[PDB]
Amino acid sequence: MPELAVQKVVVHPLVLLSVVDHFNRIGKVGNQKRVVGVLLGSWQKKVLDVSNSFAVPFDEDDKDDSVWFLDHDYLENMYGMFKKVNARERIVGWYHTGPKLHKNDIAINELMKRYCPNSVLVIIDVKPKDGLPTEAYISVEEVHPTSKTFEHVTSEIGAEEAEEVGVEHLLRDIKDTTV
Amino acid sequence: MPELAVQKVVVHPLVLLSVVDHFNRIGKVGNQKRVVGVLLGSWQKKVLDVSNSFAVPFDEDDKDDSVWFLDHDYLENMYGMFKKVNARERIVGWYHTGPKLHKNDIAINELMKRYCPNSVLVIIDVKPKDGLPTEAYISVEEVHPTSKTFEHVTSEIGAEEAEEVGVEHLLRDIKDTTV
Repeated sequence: MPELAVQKVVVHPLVLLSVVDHFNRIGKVGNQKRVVGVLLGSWQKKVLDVSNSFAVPFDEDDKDDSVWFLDHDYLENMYGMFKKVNARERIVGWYHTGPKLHKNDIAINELMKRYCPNSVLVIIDVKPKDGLPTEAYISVEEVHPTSKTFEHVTSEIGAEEAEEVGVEHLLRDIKDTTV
Repeated sequence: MPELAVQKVVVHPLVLLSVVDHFNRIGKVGNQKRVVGVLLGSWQKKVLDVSNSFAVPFDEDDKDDSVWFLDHDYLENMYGMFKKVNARERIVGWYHTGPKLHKNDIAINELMKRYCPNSVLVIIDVKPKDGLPTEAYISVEEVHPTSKTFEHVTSEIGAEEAEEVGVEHLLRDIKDTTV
């Protein structure tokens, strides 16, 4: 029985910023709920490089979250859109804003595995005063009625140097207000 | 004859980061050319708040840039996609990575004005060691065979405080490598 296909997840700053920003922006218009999205990137050495992301319409019943939907058409359409403009990136997994694993995450991940068999879920912490921004997981089968569970994958916010200096330069740029 | 509809453009950090990141990422796979995209946001007080953006497929002939195309279907489709997930944002204009105005920018802007009559163009400086990240423009008519020209609009990287602390927190998070 083979080890994980992914042993580390590097989430690029833009992804974190995107996800946190999107989450806070929907929060201002009354978002009551976690955000779910797709992660795009590339794999090198059992290391997953998460370079991009996009939120997807997602609903889940707040009484029984076995009732949940993601439009895979939306995700495929968005991904196709992205492919037209972006440097080669692949669906490498998905994200949600957590804060923790939800019961239906295994099922969501099973839908995501349609697009990436070694789908990694990253919970992205969007709480301002939290953490360790990312927590990565890969679904793992536990044989007994065989069961699926998330196994933690080492994950970090990571950036190539030129990319971090771009972020550093970003922060030096900023003026307040705002609305 | 009335003054500009927009007198200041606040570009949010995520937009700059997105645009610079996208540009550098396509650069690594041999992008030879400026990136063009759409800006989304909202207007308050002749102040345009640019909160989001997306690149669009764009081609322009390098001999005669009167030959250029943007798929407005792509832009409408992407915008509709975004509307499904995002807090209310509108097409408020467009961007390109410059470094300077191109001859066909007035024409591009005319296409963008289909979506936003008071379209603002923002040239986003993606050069690492440059600047003043943004330069905003609004097309203005000069009556004589009446002519269109870009007028500079005050523009800044701007963030609400909570949003800047999120960026500050981003930079404190980052690890090197990278690839």
